[PDB]
Amino acid sequence: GSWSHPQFEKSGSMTRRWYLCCSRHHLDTVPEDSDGIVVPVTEHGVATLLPRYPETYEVEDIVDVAKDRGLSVQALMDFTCAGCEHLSPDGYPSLRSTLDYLASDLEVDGVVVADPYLVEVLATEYDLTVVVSHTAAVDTPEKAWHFERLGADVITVDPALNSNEEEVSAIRERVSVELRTAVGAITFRDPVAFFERNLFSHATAEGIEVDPYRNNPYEPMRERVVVWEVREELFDEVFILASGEPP
Amino acid sequence: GSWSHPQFEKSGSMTRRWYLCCSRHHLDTVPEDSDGIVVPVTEHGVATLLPRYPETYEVEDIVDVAKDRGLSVQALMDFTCAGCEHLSPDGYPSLRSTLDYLASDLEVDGVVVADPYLVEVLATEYDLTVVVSHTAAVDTPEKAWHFERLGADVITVDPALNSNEEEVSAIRERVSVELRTAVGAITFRDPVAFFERNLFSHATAEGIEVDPYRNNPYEPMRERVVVWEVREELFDEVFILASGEPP
Ligand SMILES: [Zn+2]
Repeated sequence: GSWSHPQFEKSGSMTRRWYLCCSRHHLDTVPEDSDGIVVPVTEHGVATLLPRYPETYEVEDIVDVAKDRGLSVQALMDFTCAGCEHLSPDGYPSLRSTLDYLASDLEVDGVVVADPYLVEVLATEYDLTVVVSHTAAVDTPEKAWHFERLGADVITVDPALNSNEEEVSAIRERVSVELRTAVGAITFRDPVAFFERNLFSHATAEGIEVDPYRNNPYEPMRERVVVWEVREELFDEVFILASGEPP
Repeated sequence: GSWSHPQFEKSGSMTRRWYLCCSRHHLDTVPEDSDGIVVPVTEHGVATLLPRYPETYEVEDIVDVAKDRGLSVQALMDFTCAGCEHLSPDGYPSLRSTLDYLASDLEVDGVVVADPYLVEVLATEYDLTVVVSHTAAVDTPEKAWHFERLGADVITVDPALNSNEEEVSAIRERVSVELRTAVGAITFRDPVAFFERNLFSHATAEGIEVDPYRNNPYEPMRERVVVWEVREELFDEVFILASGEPP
């Protein structure tokens, strides 16, 4: 009620499940009972290594239909490098313009980021869920604590910790944020992932194609260290990247 | 001799010591018995975080005088990100032009790099010492083995290992390269170093100034995790970054 209309009314720890969605068609495969989807906002910079990245008109279609189906929506904007953007006076207005787009145009519920500066700006100036991506390689209590202090609401651990009770427990002892695990994700223990994710961060942001067989120098270098196993009971949230056939 | 001039003539495990040199004046403080200096080649991209970076005309002066004094010389070109350079057809010729400059104009003895692609090109096409920088964050036998396979001659461990006999030993069991330790360097365990080194990699390469008090967003975030302690007996080479007052 209200002060002139008095009213008396009377009357969450299940694992929350998020699915990557890279296309309008991919959305149809998300399980009906899922809590939300994570959608790459390609042109703003994505470090996560994917089979395909949606164009802006696709993102907007995905988000509309997902909300119709009652799914929460997070934007994946987890670039690990933005070049010299932060050094120019234009950098801050450009960043705020991008976050306004996410918050007020797309109207996402949260944002999955890696860059500590974005964590800080999002937490300070917006009212979105701030999720630290696994591409930030948070693998220690110390790293988790600093991301919490900058304003993270949720921290995705590096996938190397996905079955590690001792190390996840050490992080829980230190921070109060929710912890997420990414399934089908590459661990920073991979010898070249750091560099390859920097490359895709720029490719997506700048609209420069990366073709696995033509111009990615990291593609022939190794078998990527993907982590498929997980102990879900250690985590508050599960984020499924690869669910089946690639989009 | 030679086949027509027959000749009979008759008749190294001490720790090798390298010093960072950021200016012509800094060179005068290098100990006389040092094995070599490491000089940032700023305009080609440096991730190591320094008080000052020499301009190209300074680099050439430093290298000349260092050779006069019988010091070996390595170029520090350890950027962790080159943006989209590798994606364009121009990228490979640009890279070879840069390495030709190091090999044939400056005539350095070696190059300290982070990018796995540069390791591979340097080892395949040139006859320089290929040193993996501590900014590549090699902290495991697995990571060391992949950099060796790509062609590293020397691997600088992540500074978190500088006093860790067990972990350095595990790396030695796996690889045959020389191992270097960096003293006065930041460990990748630092919560934001990854991102800050990406930023400086671009700033130096692109000639965009970074002022600690005006436009580095990572500067106010934390006390950097610098490693000062070392167990030199674990390493083949010692690289001193900070020797005294900053250049
Ligand atoms: Zn970059």
